[PDB]
Amino acid sequence: NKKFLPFQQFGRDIADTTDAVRDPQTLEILDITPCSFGGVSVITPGTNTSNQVAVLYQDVNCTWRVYSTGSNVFQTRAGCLIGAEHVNNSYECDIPIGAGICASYQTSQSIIAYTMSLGAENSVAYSNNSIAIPTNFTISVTTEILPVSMTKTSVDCTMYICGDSTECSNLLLQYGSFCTQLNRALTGIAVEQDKNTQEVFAQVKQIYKTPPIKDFGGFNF
Amino acid sequence: SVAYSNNSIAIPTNFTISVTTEILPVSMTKTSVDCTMYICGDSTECSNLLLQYGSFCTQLNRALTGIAVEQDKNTQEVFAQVKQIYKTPPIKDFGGFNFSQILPDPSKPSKRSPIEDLLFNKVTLADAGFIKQYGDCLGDIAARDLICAQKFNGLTVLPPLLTDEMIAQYTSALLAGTITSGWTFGAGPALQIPFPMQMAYRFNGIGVTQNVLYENQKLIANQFNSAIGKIQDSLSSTPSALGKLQDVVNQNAQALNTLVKQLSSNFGAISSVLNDILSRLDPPEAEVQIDRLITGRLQSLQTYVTQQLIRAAEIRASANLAATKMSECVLGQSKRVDFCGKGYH
Amino acid sequence: QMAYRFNGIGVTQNVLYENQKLIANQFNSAIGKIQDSLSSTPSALGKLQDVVNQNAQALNTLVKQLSSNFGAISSVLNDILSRLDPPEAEVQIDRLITGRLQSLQTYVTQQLIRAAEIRASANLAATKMSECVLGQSKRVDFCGKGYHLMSFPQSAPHGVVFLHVTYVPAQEKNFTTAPAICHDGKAHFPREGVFVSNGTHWFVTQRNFYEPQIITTDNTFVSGNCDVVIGIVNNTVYDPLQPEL
Ligand SMILES: *[C@@H]1O[C@H](CO)[C@@H](O[C@@H]2O[C@H](CO)[C@@H](O)[C@H](O)[C@H]2NC(C)=O)[C@H](O)[C@H]1NC(C)=O
Ligand SMILES: *[C@@H]1O[C@H](CO)[C@@H](O[C@@H]2O[C@H](CO)[C@@H](O)[C@H](O)[C@H]2NC(C)=O)[C@H](O)[C@H]1NC(C)=O
Ligand SMILES: *[C@@H]1O[C@H](CO)[C@@H](O[C@@H]2O[C@H](CO)[C@@H](O)[C@H](O)[C@H]2NC(C)=O)[C@H](O)[C@H]1NC(C)=O
Ligand SMILES: *[C@@H]1O[C@H](CO)[C@@H](O[C@@H]2O[C@H](CO)[C@@H](O)[C@H](O)[C@H]2NC(C)=O)[C@H](O)[C@H]1NC(C)=O
Ligand SMILES: *[C@@H]1O[C@H](CO)[C@@H](O[C@@H]2O[C@H](CO)[C@@H](O)[C@H](O)[C@H]2NC(C)=O)[C@H](O)[C@H]1NC(C)=O
Ligand SMILES: *[C@@H]1O[C@H](CO)[C@@H](O)[C@H](O)[C@H]1NC(C)=O
Ligand SMILES: *[C@@H]1O[C@H](CO)[C@@H](O)[C@H](O)[C@H]1NC(C)=O
Ligand SMILES: *[C@@H]1O[C@H](CO)[C@@H](O)[C@H](O)[C@H]1NC(C)=O
Repeated sequence: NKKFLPFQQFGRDIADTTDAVRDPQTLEILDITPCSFGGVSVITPGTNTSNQVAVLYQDVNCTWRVYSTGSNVFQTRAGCLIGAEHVNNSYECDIPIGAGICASYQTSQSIIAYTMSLGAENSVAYSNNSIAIPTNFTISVTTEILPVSMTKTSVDCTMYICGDSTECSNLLLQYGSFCTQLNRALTGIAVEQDKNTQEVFAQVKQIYKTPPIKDFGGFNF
Repeated sequence: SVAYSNNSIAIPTNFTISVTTEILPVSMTKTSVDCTMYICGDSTECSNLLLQYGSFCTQLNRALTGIAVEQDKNTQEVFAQVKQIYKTPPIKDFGGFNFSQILPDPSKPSKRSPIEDLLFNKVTLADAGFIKQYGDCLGDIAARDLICAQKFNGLTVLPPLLTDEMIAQYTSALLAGTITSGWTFGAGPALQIPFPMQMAYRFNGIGVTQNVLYENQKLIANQFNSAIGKIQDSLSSTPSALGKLQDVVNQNAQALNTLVKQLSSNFGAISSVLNDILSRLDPPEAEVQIDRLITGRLQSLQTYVTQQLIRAAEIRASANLAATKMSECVLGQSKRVDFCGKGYH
Repeated sequence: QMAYRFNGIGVTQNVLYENQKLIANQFNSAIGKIQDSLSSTPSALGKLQDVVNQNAQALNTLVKQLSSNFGAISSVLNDILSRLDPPEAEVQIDRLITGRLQSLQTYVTQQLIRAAEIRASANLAATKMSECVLGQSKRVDFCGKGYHLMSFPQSAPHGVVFLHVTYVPAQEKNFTTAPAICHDGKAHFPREGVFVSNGTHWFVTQRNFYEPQIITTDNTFVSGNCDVVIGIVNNTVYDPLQPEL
């Protein structure tokens, strides 16, 4: 629908690519559009488990620009899923697809697709004069795992870039400060790792020793 | 100026029940990048030259995949704290306290609360969905759609794992659990208690005897209801209330559009157009110019991924703060000053 | 000490002293199950393993990126220097130098971002050490699921493991409750607990463990008359002084 001025032959977009052209024989304006379009994801279990896959076409509404069509075609809000059988049950999420849809390899085995379950349904018996009070208790022990430090690294720039080459080293002498800056950043990281470990573990400065008699009223450590 | 004296004390004779809002970003948009489409779009010569670089987009896509997984992890950590979808009772008699502006509305298909409906209307996303077909980008060339330009240059937006309906379900479960059981469902089984008795427990928590609550129950319920209504009025009136969430959306859109606009950079080559270079030059000088363009566009992608990583670190800090606030202000009563609003929580 | 922590989570210490053997057995059994759980699952130490794997992958990616030509005729310094004189060679060497310097800069930038994330994790771990190991925390879910009693640290490669010991209520029972009790034209409120009824008789118990007691004047306090409290229930409040007279 573009109307070119008579001195114009090509049209360009914001990315400076030619998206419109005037045909030189019949002086009509033609839009130019790239052929390739649309995100593609592949869904697999382990290759040690099976070689079956499911392919998600993120910009295809199957209700085609697909590689192949199988017996199982399921349309999600994350795209058109091909190769997975849709079931009506809700499970926990195994392989996340997106928009509330997950995938799994279940039982004569195939890839299934389902809506993820958020949890078990519950209803509290609320009343304006009723209370629930526990009669017992459970002593529970749970684990929490937190990273504290990572590995400290150092880099020889001349060894990495110009390994045992004098001509390369002499040409690399024109940069210098960039490698000093990289090693400054890595040295800061390396000092920070030991600081992290000290701040987590060296809180108390008295090395307390446990008593030799381990009678703690029945509690055992 | 405080009227200090060595034998004078000031003691309040009344109180106001105040409700205030705190808005925290939790997740940002998940993106994926095709290097071959962005740098060498439908050019086989450029693709064969980009094979010599190769692993840098594997590194970039590893970083972007880590960000995209972290966004769903952030949303799960904030909202899926309890794996028990509690339901509100059908009889909404809570001693005069009314939660209709925060409880789900069954007359809507989204099953959102009125306040949540106002918030979802007041944050404008950059897309009405996540499926933009090739046909409607081909048939709407004259509109010059920014999403169509991004997707033709290999930039796609991945949908979140949890939909807004599932997030509203988690929020409704947390609200129902709080209203019916106090802080007990965040520590074990949900133990029911009448809501005035629960409010008396909170009053004892902030150091006020519970007879104050029981003797001013109607006034306290009226103050709570009025403050909840004023929250709706203030959010619907102020246009810059959801500025943090809108800034997250705008920053992601601006970064993708900057990536699209940077394809016009010559980077020291004779042209920024691969087809214009390949139409005029033989493969040697074409290789020189295309290598310049490849280095420049790879630098643009690396800059985008680095800034996305820094923004994702900031968003992860905000999501950790939101998860901590959910645990310590929704699932319990907090003694920490100003952690859960101004005043005694 | 564990009775002090029970007092911290709002349970009277006689509950602990009367169930000490059961509490010690439950604690020993849970600590014993921790070892079995960690040995049974293989993805327990996934965070520490991902830290190690990410650092190894970054170094190996740096090693593999030396095969990139970066627009030069070869990625091999010796192959360039064997075929070309120094002026023609210097262009290719400069291309390789720019590309490899970019690779090192990318590695250092990603290491800085990862170090910021690890620093946030270590600050959280130090806070958890101070607030869960060196004290008893009132913050919900900061030191495990349930009402926090105490925590124990354990050293791990590139990290720390906390064993949070919590109190989880169990075996709840329905009761009829009331906000206040009217005895002599006065409203009576519980000092520390909650009024409950088993169907016929009214008691007062602590809120986190069922221990019913006779509603006395020592158990309650008086505020006002019986006309303002919604849901006040008629029952007798036993004064212990008057039987002694
Ligand atoms: C895929 O295409 C179908 C068919 O056009 C879309 O379904 C329509 O959706 C609109 C909007 O909700 C409804 O008004 C129509 O009644 C629907 N038609 C049918 C036949 O179902 C569907 O929404 C598209 N999917 C996506 C993700 O956009
Ligand atoms: C409170 O719970 C504990 C453990 O959950 C109960 O102790 C168990 O009691 C049964 C029946 O007497 C025994 O077979 C188990 O061996 C006991 N387990 C332990 C670890 O001691 C206890 O009976 C419960 N008490 C009440 C009043 O319900
Ligand atoms: C404590 O404050 C409340 C609210 O500010 C007061 O309630 C108001 O009282 C006036 C005068 O009787 C009424 O006109 C208003 O309608 C009341 N507001 C509400 C929300 O009920 C209350 O009187 C104050 N009490 C004391 C002892 O000062
Ligand atoms: C509620 O509790 C009261 C007091 O514990 C119970 O009354 C006692 O019941 C036992 C067994 O029937 C008798 O031996 C006592 O003499 C009763 N004491 C009094 C003061 O009456 C009562 O049975 C309980 N009711 C229910 C339904 O459990
Ligand atoms: C609680 O006890 C009081 C006192 O016995 C009851 O008040 C009596 O109510 C009746 C009926 O209205 C009157 O005829 C009496 O004169 C009242 N007596 C006094 C001293 O006020 C009250 O009704 C009882 N409440 C319940 C719920 O049983
Ligand atoms: C070019 O020639 C064709 C016939 O081959 C004719 O139809 C067309 O109009 C011509 N275009 C001009 C003269 O611009
Ligand atoms: C309390 O009563 C309700 C019914 O009103 C019931 O659903 C619930 O299981 C009861 N709680 C118990 C027995 O702990
Ligand atoms: C509880 O609800 C019942 C049923 O409507 C009512 O008769 C009673 O007065 C209510 N009690 C309180 C304290 O609200």
